[PDB]
Amino acid sequence: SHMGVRIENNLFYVESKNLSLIIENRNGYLLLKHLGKTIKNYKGSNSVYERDHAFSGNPTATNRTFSLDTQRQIFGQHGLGDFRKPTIQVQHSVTEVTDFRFVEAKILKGQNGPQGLPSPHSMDDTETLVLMLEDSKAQLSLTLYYTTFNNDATIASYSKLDNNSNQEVVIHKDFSFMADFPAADYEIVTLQGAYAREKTVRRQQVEQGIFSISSNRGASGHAQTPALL
Amino acid sequence: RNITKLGNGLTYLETQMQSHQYMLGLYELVSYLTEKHSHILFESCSGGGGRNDLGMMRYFPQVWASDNTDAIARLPIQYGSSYLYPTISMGAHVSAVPNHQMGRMTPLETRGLVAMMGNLGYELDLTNLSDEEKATIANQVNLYKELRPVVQLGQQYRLINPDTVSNEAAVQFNYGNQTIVTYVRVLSVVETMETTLKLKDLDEEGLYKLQENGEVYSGAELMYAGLTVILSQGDFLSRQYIFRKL
Amino acid sequence: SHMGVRIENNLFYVESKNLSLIIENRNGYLLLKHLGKTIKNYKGSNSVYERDHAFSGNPTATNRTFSLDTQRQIFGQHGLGDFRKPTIQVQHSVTEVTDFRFVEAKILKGQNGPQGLPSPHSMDDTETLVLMLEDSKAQLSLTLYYTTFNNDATIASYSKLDNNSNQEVVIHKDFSFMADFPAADYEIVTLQGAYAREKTVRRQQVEQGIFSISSNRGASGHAQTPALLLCEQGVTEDAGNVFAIQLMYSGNFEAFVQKNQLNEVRVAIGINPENFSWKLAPEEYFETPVALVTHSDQGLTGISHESQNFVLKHIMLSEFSKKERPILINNWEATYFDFQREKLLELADEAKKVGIELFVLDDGWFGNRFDDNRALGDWVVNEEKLGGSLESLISAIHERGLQFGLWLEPEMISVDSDLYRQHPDWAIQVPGYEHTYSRNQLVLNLANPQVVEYLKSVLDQLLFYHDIDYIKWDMNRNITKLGNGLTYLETQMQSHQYMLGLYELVSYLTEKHSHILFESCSGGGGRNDLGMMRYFPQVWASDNTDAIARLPIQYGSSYLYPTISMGAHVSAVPNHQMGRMTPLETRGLVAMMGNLGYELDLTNLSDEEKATIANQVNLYKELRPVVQLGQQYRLINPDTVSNEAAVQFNYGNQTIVTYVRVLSVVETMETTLKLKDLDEEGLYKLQENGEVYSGAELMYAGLTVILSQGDFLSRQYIFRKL
Amino acid sequence: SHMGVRIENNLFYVESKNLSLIIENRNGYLLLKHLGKTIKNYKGSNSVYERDHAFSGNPTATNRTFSLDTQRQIFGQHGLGDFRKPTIQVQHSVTEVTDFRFVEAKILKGQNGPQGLPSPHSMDDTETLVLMLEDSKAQLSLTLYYTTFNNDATIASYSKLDNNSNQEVVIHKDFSFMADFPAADYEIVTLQGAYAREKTVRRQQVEQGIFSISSNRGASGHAQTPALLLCEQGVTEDAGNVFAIQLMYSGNFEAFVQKNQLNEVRVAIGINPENFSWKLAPEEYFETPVALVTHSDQGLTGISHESQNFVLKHIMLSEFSKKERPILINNWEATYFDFQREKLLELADEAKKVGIELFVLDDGWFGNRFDDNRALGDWVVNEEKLGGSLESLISAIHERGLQFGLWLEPEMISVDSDLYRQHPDWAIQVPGYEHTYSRNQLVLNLANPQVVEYLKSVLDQLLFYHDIDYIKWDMNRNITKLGNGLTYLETQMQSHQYMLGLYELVSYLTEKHSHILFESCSGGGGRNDLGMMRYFPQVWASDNTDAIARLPIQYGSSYLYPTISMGAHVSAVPNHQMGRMTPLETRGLVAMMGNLGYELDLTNLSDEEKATIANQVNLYKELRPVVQLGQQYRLINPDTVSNEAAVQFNYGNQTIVTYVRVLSVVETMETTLKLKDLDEEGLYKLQENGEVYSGAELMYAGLTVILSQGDFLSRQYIFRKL
Repeated sequence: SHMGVRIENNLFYVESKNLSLIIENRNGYLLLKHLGKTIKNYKGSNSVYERDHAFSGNPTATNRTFSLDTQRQIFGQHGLGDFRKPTIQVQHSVTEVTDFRFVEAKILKGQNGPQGLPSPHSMDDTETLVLMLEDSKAQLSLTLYYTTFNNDATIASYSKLDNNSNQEVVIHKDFSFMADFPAADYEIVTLQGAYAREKTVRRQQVEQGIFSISSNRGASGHAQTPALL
Repeated sequence: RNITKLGNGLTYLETQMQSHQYMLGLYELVSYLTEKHSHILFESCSGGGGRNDLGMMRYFPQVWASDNTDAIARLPIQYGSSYLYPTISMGAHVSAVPNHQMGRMTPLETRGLVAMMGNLGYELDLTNLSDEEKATIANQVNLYKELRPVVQLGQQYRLINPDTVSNEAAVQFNYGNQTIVTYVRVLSVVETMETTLKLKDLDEEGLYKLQENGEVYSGAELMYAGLTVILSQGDFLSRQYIFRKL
Repeated sequence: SHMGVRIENNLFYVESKNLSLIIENRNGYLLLKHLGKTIKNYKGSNSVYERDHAFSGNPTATNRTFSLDTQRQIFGQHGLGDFRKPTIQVQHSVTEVTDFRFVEAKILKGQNGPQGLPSPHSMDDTETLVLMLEDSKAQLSLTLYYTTFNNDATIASYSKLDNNSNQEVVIHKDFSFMADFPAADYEIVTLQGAYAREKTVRRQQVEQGIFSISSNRGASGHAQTPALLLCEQGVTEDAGNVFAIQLMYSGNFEAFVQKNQLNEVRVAIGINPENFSWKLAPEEYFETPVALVTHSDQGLTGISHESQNFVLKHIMLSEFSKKERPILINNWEATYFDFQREKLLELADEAKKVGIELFVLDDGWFGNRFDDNRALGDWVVNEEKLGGSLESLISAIHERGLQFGLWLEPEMISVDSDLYRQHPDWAIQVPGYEHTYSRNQLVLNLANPQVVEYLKSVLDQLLFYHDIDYIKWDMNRNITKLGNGLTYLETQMQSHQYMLGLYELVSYLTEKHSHILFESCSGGGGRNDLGMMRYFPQVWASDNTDAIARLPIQYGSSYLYPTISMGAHVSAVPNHQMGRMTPLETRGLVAMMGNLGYELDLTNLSDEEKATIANQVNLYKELRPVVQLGQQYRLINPDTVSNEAAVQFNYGNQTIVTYVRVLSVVETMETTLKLKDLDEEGLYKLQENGEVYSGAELMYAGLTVILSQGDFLSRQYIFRKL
Repeated sequence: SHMGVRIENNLFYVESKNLSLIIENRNGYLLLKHLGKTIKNYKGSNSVYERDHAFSGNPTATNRTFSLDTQRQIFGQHGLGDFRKPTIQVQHSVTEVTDFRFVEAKILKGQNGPQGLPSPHSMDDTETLVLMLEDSKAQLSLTLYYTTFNNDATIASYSKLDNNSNQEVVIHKDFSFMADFPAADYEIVTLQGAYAREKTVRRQQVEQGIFSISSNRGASGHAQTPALLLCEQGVTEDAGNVFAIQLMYSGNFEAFVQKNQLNEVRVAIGINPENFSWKLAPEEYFETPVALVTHSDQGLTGISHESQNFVLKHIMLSEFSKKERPILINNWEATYFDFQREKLLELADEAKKVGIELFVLDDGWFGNRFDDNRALGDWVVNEEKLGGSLESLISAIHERGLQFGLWLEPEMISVDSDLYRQHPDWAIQVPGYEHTYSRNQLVLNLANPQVVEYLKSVLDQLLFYHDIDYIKWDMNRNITKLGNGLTYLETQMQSHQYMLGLYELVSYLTEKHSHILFESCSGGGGRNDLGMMRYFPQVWASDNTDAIARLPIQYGSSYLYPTISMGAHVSAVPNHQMGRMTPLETRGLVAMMGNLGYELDLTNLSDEEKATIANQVNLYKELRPVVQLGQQYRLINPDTVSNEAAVQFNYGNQTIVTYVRVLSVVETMETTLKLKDLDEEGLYKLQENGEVYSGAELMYAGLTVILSQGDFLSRQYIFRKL
């Protein structure tokens, strides 16, 4: 099977036509190893080199070289030492610290998507990687889905958050996709503009700090398109 | 319009959910209706392109790309509107002059050619047109009936981008044995050598017959040497090259 | 009154030296009419033209041309039709829609600021515009303050939010300053970087969308400074308009620039929304940190001067802002944790021989601190290690002619400490989660009033019972695992309450001991902001003490802050961070562009190197007034691409210029280096060659800069005006 | 004496207002020590450091550190070790190696310049440095002249080469000015473009290698102007150092910038080496055209002002340089060749009704000139076509209240002409080659003294026998087929001798008839240079009379030259060059940023359009002093990318601003347009709304610029200072 989903030891391969996402399970932490052109029998030539980075904190007292501040990931939390913008953030009890750990992976075939939201069709020749994460103390489940397409260089993603606790919890952030890319020179292309000037193509250099486009208008809007290249 | 004054929840938390719940409500409504009436073509709109995204395009196979129907103002808009989305989605209409948004006169030929890089319609009072202009519209409609498969079903190649600084736009479509190229120039120029416009993704050995002059060019010539693009003096002029692969 | 506050019909004029903010009251809505150079009898040549803009909504049904989406404002709300990023957002009842309307203005004279947060001093010649806004339905008051300065092109701002309702309300966003600027081409300059690369100067074009810098680390951080300069296109060192917005705050901040659908530009700075919510019970209020807006039309040098001057006169403590700082030795890189009494006194001996003035005892003197894995929180003198009482060590040092200095890290607690053993709940933590460690230590919850009380007591004891002349106040990790509140809301307040606790602690201690020089630190420049510089007249600018790596760091570290603040130390080679050999001459000259100290084992130096150090110390004693008290002019900037750095200082009859070249070059014509801000007719005598040059020659022709072959060479030109 | 020439030991000081050239004599070699702002008691802070540079050779065997490859100079030779482009090169005997050594300096006061070439006037308060150089072996003298101006930051230069030997020698290169500038980052600005696109402003980085602009067309040309601005990196309209080098010459020129192996930069301007050689028999001499070096430290506006001022005071004829120019009508675009007496007088009638002051009869009145295929050379009045004598037409026009103007093209000859029939050898041609035609006409050989004598005679006759108030002097092709010499060398001299012939002719005629306004022309701006502007106080800036196409053209055409020079005419729509409709308002406002005339058939206008023209003429009569006599400030530049143009003029109590927008925009915030160089405290009353704005408001806040929907809209703001 040139395309679909594969689980090989601690590596998950999500393989669309000419596009792979390779994820490593590292003791419950999910690392983005590669996103790009197809690689089989991936060894880790481009692994993050684990160094002590100043002010990049650690899950254990005695290992200073492992930090979620410096590992490349597929979802982002706040309060565990990673200080990059988070993509999942849930209030429960007196905190909005979660610590979702990978517990189990499954593979689906065919039609799959969130209920009540628009999602891909013609999914007969797709497979979906199901990555099941839990925060045992908060009694929450986060499930990540990645879907291959056999006829396009696209992968689709979404998540499900389950409350398995005895109390109300509140989601504050829940993005649909995140990727950490290696330090290199990049440009971004977006479609912005205005009423009577829609989808103006903008290109710029990536700079230190944060660039964003967003809508708070309750529709995507004339001035920004949900896209980033 | 956009959403203001969020406060319909029984609690603050319910208000904070209101905006996403609005969306779920829309999607329930439109998935229900497009499903129960799948034979109807639904075109999405929001003061033109106010909500032109892949959420809506799951249900609405076409969108009104912009209320700006100016042939020239449309160039950067169509550039963007088809950047990630297929041309078939991209509503584009020939409208009256002076244009209502821009205050500008444009050749009916150019309004025609620009709208035909999209999903063609008309938005003007046909009853107030001269006999000539009516005849022009009928010819445009005859042309597009021919061009429609190439434009709506074919592969789009941007050749010159109408960006902030460019004085030009050119887009090519390939579809089996058919290749079309539209060229628009915004401002008139003088003592400036003609543009050379090279086509993309042809067979080098292919023989391409240009309709206007009957000449047969190999794909290699069209791709590697290109077309000397010729125009009279004037603003907002356009032309189209149509090729049949023999 | 050329300067101060004026209220003329529906216009408010906030008038500092060469900088005005002109606000119009429009039926309860406040419009930003002008921010920039002084205008009297303002008419409105630059008013927003009121048009119907598609999808820009309206307060009334029948007027489509008035929209808070299109008006330029001084504060931003969401839900009233303005869709630009908001700067005030308050949850009350079932909504976080407010609608604050102007009701009344007042003018204050003199001293004024938020309680419990750092704010300007020397305010006798200031006035403050008080703009009182109310949301009558929510029963909330928002009061905006703008303060003039008669001697600087700066305006200061902050706000107070009062809850006058019968229910709890929650603040979600409350920035300290916002301005809507007209559509034009702009660039922004910020100071970013990293640990061992602090305050890297970044310049970029303003683009449609939103750009921001922010900290969510519970300190301002190494990687971003609370500053944002909105510049006219093509600004240079010498020319162009610059507006610097800055925040006197050391916690989580955000600065942003938004270019909206119409090409308009919003800038704001304040407490980061991330990690922040603020509960107000009835009658309670909230005041934001002070923001500053500073203006120059003399380019990037002009904004440097404006910002430095303001800091020197109105932020940095009066007791130190014009006081020459002692040349110190610090044992840290010199011995790490491995020292005892004999070694210290031996170092002190050598320090005295070379004319060093102050001796700083760094990490490792307290509790069980033999490494960096324990003992934080136990501020109990290790008499075994110091070979007796700290009292007797200090006297030993005083007697050898040196002032005495000491390193602390009050905000931190090791798991392996008596403190953590007595009070594990004092650490910032979440119930039922393991700690996140950083340098194998935890952060004390300074939101806990018992933690603040304990630190006051322990440190007051330390400072009262010992003849300490100098404190280095360090802080070596960022805040993780927020969950010490009794409710979620209390946790969300924890980060700002931590800051209030710090400020209460350090304002108390610096006040009760004003004779001691306090130097701030956070793994070097991890918290180098105007919050800290209200209390600590000096900062350890970077742990990177490489002479070459220092160039871009000092460029940034003195960009908006005075040179006097900027700790810089000659260290050993090969350099411990960079792995590099540099000339002792260059380490000398680079550190002397800052506040000079030494951080190397003087006892292990050759007789030559000792002699070199003594000469360097003799040179700096001469240079100190010019460098620390004089005017700084950047001549060549050590940026990403440059192979060079040059900085000039003028001070009365004295002019100095330091030149550094990073990589050796060959078959390359010598640089020509022109000086700035001299008298054309002035006669300047160059020390090295005795030659006398007019200022015009030095400014308009410049110096052919000559160097041998080699990396990292430097030279200094010293001039006396005759 | 703050200004003039000084000789102090081995230093020569050439001191204009705010601009000095300091030259050192070093054992016969002349070194450029400084060019820039005034320095007295120069010591040499910026001297070249003398090093052994590989492959940089030496005049003596034993000193490797002195090389003319590495010294900064004011003239350049080849073969002595300097490998940068040379500016003097003379063949004598078997070599073109010279070695000119300084022997002696003199100082002149007052009037001074090359014979038979255009040069500065009003020279009472000038001094000239005379640097006498000799090559003793070749028996040649080279004399360099540098002239100060007491009222402008400009220096003028030229040279004289004397042959003192017993043999013929040949000049191959002889530029008018050269300067070696120190290695630094530079940009250059030039005026290039094309026919119907004249003087396009180009800016680029200086790069290693050689950049040049040049003409080999026998006129300066549409596509390049004899100008080159060497600018400091990042120069703006308002700030930065600029050096403009310019040439008072209308023939073949070259300007170059060379960045050599060491990063050094040479600039030069002069007669193009291409199409040039100059034979000197014993005792004969050659003098080069005048070059100008002009300096500002106030950016691109500052260099504009410096250049315009100098042109107005020292180049443009005194009789006209401050004289308001008549508003004219020209029949060219209006009727082409197809006119007769009735039509002319009818046009004249209409021109008078709308208040036009001067009537210009264009091409087609002479010999057999019914089209552009014949008759050039036959300057004989076609009385049939003019319905009688030219005398009677002129009186007809004088009587209707209008001045009278006439088009000529003296330098040209048609194959089909009585002239070509009597004298085919007077055309520039090569024996045994067919003509190269251009607009089906040939160029008269003005190197032939019989051609010059004939043109003097024919034109003196024309001007003495007719009451002509204005001449348009056209020139509609470039020079091809050089071969009229009796030897190759005489052919190589033909192009410069043509120019000397032109200058003899036009200086003679403008002098013998100084009351007539002469406007120069060459298919519009084909020869718009400072050579021509010595004799012709006005020029037809471009045949492109499109209001929008004109914007970049007027930007360029007034960049270094005063607005008063810049002919601009309201023409018909659709425009004949561009094929475009433009508002008559915009054609009006654009032409009024220049020297206003009309070029359309007034008899075919509606009553409305006639009324509009009369209002425009009334407006300009008011605006004329401000535009023609006042100070110009560019506010928004019509460059390649801009959608806008704005220019301001100040003149005593009057300030005007014109704004044009090219393409209509939507959902775009209005431009904010700030004025320059007002009194902050000044009160400025805007005519349209009656409102009074302080200068500070207009400069620091600016105008919200409002427009309807549509292309090519314009507006004007008029202010009176109270």
